[PDB]
Parts: sequence; C-alpha cells; structure tokens
Amino acid sequence: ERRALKIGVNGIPVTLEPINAISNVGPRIVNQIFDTLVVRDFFSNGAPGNGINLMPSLAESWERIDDKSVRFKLRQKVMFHDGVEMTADDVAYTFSSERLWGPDAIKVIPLGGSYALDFDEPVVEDKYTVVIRTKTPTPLTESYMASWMGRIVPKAYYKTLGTAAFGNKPVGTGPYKFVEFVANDRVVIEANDAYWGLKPTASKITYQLVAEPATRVAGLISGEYDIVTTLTPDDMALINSYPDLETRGNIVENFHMFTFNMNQPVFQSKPLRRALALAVNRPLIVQSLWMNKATIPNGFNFPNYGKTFDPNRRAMEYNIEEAKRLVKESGYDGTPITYHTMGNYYANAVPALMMMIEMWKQIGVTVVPKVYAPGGAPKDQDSYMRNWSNGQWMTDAWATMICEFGPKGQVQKRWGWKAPAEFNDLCTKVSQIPDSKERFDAFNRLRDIFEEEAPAVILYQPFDVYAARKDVHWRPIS
Ligand SMILES: *O[C@@H]1[C@@H](CO)O[C@@](CO)(O[C@H]2O[C@H](CO)[C@@H](O)[C@H](O)[C@H]2O)[C@H]1O
Ligand SMILES: *OP(=O)(O)O[C@@H]1[C@@H](O)[C@@H](O)CO[C@@H]1O
Repeated sequence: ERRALKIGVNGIPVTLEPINAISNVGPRIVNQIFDTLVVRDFFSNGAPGNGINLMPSLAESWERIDDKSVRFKLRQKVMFHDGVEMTADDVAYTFSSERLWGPDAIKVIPLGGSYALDFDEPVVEDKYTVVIRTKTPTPLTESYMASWMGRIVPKAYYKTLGTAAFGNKPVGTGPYKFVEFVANDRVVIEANDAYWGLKPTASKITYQLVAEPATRVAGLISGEYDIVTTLTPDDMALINSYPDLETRGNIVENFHMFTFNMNQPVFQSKPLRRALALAVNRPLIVQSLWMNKATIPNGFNFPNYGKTFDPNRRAMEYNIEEAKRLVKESGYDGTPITYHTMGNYYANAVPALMMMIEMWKQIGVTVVPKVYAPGGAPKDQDSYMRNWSNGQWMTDAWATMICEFGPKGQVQKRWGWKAPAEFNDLCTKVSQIPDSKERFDAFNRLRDIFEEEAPAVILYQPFDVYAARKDVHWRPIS
C-alpha cells in the first residue's frame, strides 16, 4: 500500500537547484529528488540521530589517496529520472569549476564561493571512477560529500538548461522525481520506481506552504495533511491528545539569530549592534515561548564541531547597563528601526521579536516589526534588522563561522560587515592548519571577535517539532 502524502510546511524554496535550495525548507524536498556519493549514519557510535560515520550511497566505495585526493567508485546502471545513466562525468561536473566554484559559477550559485572546499578540478579515471581533489590539504572531503553541498546533478541536462532553469525542472537520481513547482505555494514529486536503492514507499509527495502554524496544526487534525513541520513545544499537548496523531521534537544543529544590514549607516559601526545584542534576555524568551526546551549555546560553538567545540567556553553576555551605555555612546536619536520577518518561517519568529522589542524599548531603541508574506522580501536598501538561521552542517567549526561570516561569505560581501583585519586573517589561518592547540585557540579568538562586533546575534538552537499521523511511518521532512 503506497499512499500519496500531503505535507504542510513552513516554507517553500525559491528553487529546486540543490545548492541554491540550501535553507531550512529546501533540503526536505531536494533530499528526495537527488542523491549524494555517501551518506551519514545518523545512529553511528550510539548517537541519537546526529551520528557522523560515512556509508555508501551513489559511491559504492571510496579511498582517500592523499591529503588532497579521494577516489570514489560509483554504482553502475544508476539512472537519472530522464533515463540517462549516471557516470563519473556527472559527478565531476557537480564539483567542477564550471558549475560550482569558478568565477562564473559563483555568480549563479553564490554558495559555491563560500561553502565550497578549496577544490581543484575532479578527475574522471573511467566511466565509474572519479577523484575529487583539493588544491590544499583538507580532511573534510568525504564528510562534505554527504552534506547538502554534495547532491549529484546530471551534467548534460544541467549544463544545457543552466543553474536557474534547471532549478525549475530538476532531474536527479533520487527516489522521487519532479512533477510540479508553484512558487511560494507547492512542490509535487512522485515515486521513482527505477530507483537504484530501496523502492519508494509513497506514491507521491506534495509539500504545501501553510504559513501560520495554527493552520498547520488544524490541517493535521482535520486529515488534510499527513505530516506538518516547524511547530513548537507548545503545540505538543494538543496534538498528542489525538490518539491517531503524534509529535516528535529535538534540538537541531542550527541556531536562530537576528542580524543587520551593515550597509545601513545605523549599523555600519558595532556599538548599536552590540547594544541590541547585550539587551537580549535569552533565558526569558526560552522560558516564555519554548517551554524551556530550546538550548542557548555558549557562543558560536556547538558540540557537533568535535575537535573545535569548546565545552568550557563562557556564556554569551547579557548586560543592560552596557547596552544603555552603548546606545548613548552611539549617535542613536530615537529613529524607529525596522525588523523584517517572513511571518513564522522561523518558529516563534514573531512572538520572539515582540518580546525583543520590549527589551530594546527598555534600553532606548525603538524597533518596529515588518512582517511579510513569502516572496515579498524587501530590497536590501530597505532592510535594517532581520532574522536568519545557520545550520551547523560540518563536524568542524569552519561551518558556519567561516563559510557565512568569513571574508568570502555573504555577511561581509552582501550585508557589508567590515570585519576586523585580525578576524579575516584568523579565518585564513584556521582553513590552512590541522586540528591542534593553535587551531582550537584561533576559533575561540574568532568567537570573541564575533561577540565584540555583533554582525549577528545568536538567540538559541530551536527545539524543532514536527507532527504526523501515527499510521504514516515514513516522513520526508529531513
Ligand atoms: O535562511 C534563508 C536563506 C536561504 O538562502 O534566505 C532566506 C531569506 O534571507 O530565505 C529565502 O530563501 C528560502 C530558500 O529558497 C525560501 O524558502 C524563502 O522563502 C526565502 O525568503 C532565509 O530565510
Ligand atoms: O532558511 P535559512 O535560515 O535562511 O537557511 C540557512 C542558510 O541560509 C545557511 O545559513 C545554512 O543554514 C540554513 O539552512
């Protein structure tokens, strides 16, 4: 019995091109359309769902040859959804200068300039053997291939269409194939019974945008949706009171934040940014809106970093007196400052913002909410404060301090953070030295500079909750 699944989601990606879809809402869809060379075993080493041992997927085996090169032996007779066989040429193209990390590629895939490893051109040895190379040594290649940067695209078809058009009609090797995409509304995918792996267990999957969480909860209760995403702990008691429904919650390796358009004069200098940061009472927000289930990290520092996690690092500061001193020290004259939020695309975005407006009013800053619907984002020239999140997608502190906040990232490039010279030199250093006392200490200096400059303000790691019918035993919501 294969049912058609209807999933009520918090958002829909602007594209289904796998890298440009990187976001809180894209991967749950693109993970079903595309495959990677290797996958993480989420339950390896006794881990409760965040395990890291690597297992075969499109690559049946792989061997690290040297500190710059990894050879992947590919599964044979794997078919893209259009009937073309996947070969080493496709894998090579996926990680090529032309598609991903070269100068022209970064104009259409901005993450290819910040989220790429220091790749050199892949080498195709034969139809089913490819070597992934880096210009400088890195141990991260294999784990990177299991990440959201590693989804394999079809060379001929992708190159013919180009990145943007491919994103509207994606072709992959995954267990579901593309059917329909209605911008800011829905995505439909269908079972690919030509899949190389386990046969898909649903006939079709529809991801439908339901912007308000109470409407998602109501749709699950009425039977309109089989699964709904992005709920909060507050919704769990009501849902679990229905014997045919259930919730699942867990801390995610992602942090919610607010950030600034530092091209705006009000945020070109650190004092007012740091004043807004020091006025945030995170335990109060977590206690009021998250049932004390969201986690407050000790800085830009998460256990999944492994060798670059500092378990002894101090907490992020809360200092009303210093925030009040920094508002008056800045030229701040009482002019209202907008904070843009796409509703509750981030769980509790609007109630958290209303609480922070009160905290900011108490230090003399007037912040006004600007709540917009999907696709109605302001032009950057009209964005002042906004919310965002970062997924901590590697077992190394390189992600996201360096790949989002470093010199090649969007916080400096698009949003105008003039990072101190020491910060950008430390970014360069950590990316060229192995795990060691020096690298560990360098990441702590980066964390210290991040808190001093406040290009963004970490709020917490959300306790993500999804809900589903109990009789729906497979939930493609990643
Ligand atoms: O973290 C999201 C980031 C992804 O690049 O962009 C934002 C806006 O700053 O969201 C946009 O992109 C996603 C992914 O395509 C869409 O689903 C959103 O609707 C769009 O606002 C961040 O929220
Ligand atoms: O949805 P969103 O918060 O904007 O996505 C972020 C993405 O922009 C990048 O920071 C990685 O983490 C999340 O997916």
